[PDB]
Amino acid sequence: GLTEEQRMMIRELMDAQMKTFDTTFSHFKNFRLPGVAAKWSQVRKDLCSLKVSLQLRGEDGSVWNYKPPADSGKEIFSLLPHMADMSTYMFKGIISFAKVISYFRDLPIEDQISLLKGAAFELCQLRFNTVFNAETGTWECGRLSYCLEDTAGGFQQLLLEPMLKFHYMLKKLQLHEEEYVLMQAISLFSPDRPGVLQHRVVDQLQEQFAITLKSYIECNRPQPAHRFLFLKIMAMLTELRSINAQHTQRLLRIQDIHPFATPLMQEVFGISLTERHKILHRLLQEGS
Amino acid sequence: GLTEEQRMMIRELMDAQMKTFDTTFSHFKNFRLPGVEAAKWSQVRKDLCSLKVSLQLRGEDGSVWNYKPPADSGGKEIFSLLPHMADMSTYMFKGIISFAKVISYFRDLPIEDQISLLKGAAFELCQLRFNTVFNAETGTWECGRLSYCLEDTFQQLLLEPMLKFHYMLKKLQLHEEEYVLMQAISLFSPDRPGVLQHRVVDQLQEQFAITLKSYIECNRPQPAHRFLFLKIMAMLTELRSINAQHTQRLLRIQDIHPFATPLMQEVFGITSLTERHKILHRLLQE
Ligand SMILES: CCC[C@H](CC)Oc1ccc(C(=O)OC)cc1NC(=O)c1nnn(-c2cc(OC)ccc2OC)c1C
Ligand SMILES: CCC[C@H](CC)Oc1ccc(C(=O)OC)cc1NC(=O)c1nnn(-c2cc(OC)ccc2OC)c1C
Repeated sequence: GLTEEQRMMIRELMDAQMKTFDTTFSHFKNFRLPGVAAKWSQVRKDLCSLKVSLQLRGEDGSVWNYKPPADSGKEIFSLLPHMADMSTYMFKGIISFAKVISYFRDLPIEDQISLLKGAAFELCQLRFNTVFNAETGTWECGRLSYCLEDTAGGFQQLLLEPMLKFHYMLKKLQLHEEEYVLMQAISLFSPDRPGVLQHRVVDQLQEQFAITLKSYIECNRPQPAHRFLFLKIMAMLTELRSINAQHTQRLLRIQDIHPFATPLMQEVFGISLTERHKILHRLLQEGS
Repeated sequence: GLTEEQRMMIRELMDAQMKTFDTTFSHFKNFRLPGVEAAKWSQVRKDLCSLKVSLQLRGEDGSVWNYKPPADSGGKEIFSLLPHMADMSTYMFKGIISFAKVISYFRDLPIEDQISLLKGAAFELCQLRFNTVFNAETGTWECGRLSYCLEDTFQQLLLEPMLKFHYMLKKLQLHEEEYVLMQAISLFSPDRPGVLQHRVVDQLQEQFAITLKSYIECNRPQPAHRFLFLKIMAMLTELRSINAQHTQRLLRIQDIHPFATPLMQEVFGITSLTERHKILHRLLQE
């Protein structure tokens, strides 16, 4: 059903995903852990929305479990250094993912920086959804797991958070690996990211990935449960871009109050294009 | 009531306990934590499995770290909590050494008898202090910010003599004065290995036991507590048996997997009485 170029396009994306996604997080080490005016009132309401407990299962069978403090002053920033290290590690895998794709490495190094800069959060969330357990509200990251804390309204209150609603909605679609990796490609090759110069070239690339996704779905999903699935996916990607803008502003408000971002994260935000992104520029020039 | 010599005897023991028992464990810091020949090994596995506890660490901000031990998979995994317990035992024993140094009857003994008594009573006095922070309802030793909770495997727990001791002793609901008198009777044991002033230590132990017996007769409703003193003495006899069983237990583990601190090494037979106990000798002369 798929064309030969579309089959090869899916094969390269799937191969890149396998080579660059550490699903067991076995190489995630040396991370930080919680030790053994209205800007504050605005910041406090953001962190509590996505409260998680941290669990670490050792290779021997032991389990360390961290329950966060129940308050809202600097105790709300206890897990941010760890989540920053976790986010940075996921982003380095995202950078490697883009470097393996032939359509990406042929772009100018400044556009490669701009595309990764604008899609860092989005591709991280797409990979996070593949390890999200919707029944337990837990992201299962190999030895580490992040379990959402219960609340009064239960499922109702937590779903008001658009980031959590995105993960539950996307998980309900029961996407295949091929559909996830095509979403990552469509988000990565966004022609309207700030700083992009080859707008038309990136725009032509994005359209071919979307056409391939539509063709893949029509060849492998006949059930009425998957009606309009391609348009649902494209709608989810538009929603994810909106969530990216809102959560980037949350982080900068928190970085204002309590600095926590890693040097690579600081490059992604605001905290010569190659001069302001020395780490990303180096990682893009290195091999894999 | 008590005689004047017996009332002052209890006052000195309570004074020593107050000054040397960190009941909140506020000064227990910088301890190690679990990170993130087959015949001798076969016995060691059966040794550690009986007393498995989860470690809970409460932070000043309200957060809680909890450690669940791994199940026996046949390796060095069953040694995960030994560095931490070695640090806890070392900290408790330094408080036990300071407790004995406050007692006038103990300072008047030769330094070699002081070493032998503390060496033989180290485990016993530590368990006696541990029982005062043991919550029998939850099976947890509450050590300030630290908690050690017995892992569910109750009738089966009572097969282990160490756990049966803490449940039975806690059920007696002893006073602070009765606990510290138990510590004195255990500390002044004349039949410890290496003791030379047998007659002097025996007479001291008898005076403490008579003081405890007289304290119970005067401060508790008779005849309801008619046999409480004999129950306490029976608990002390069982504790001496548990001490010998777990000393041999530690030696077997230390042989295949060294974990004991330098002060612990002096407590057991790990390598003149003062020459083989230079740390203990130093802590006693300071
Ligand atoms: C494995 C966890 C999955 C779950 C999915 C929602 O995630 C969390 C759960 C809980 C918390 C939390 O309890 O907070 C203390 C925070 C996050 N999530 C980020 O911490 C985070 N996710 N993405 N990014 C990010 C990364 C960037 O490039 C490196 C750029 C911008 C970013 O965000 C604006 C961050 C900091
Ligand atoms: C802190 C909670 C109290 C609880 C009471 C049973 O304690 C444990 C809980 C759990 C374990 C455990 O899960 O095992 C890895 C082990 C012990 N208990 C000792 O670790 C231990 N208690 N006393 N001593 C010791 C000390 C000596 O000098 C003071 C001399 C000899 C000793 O033993 C032969 C040790 C090593």
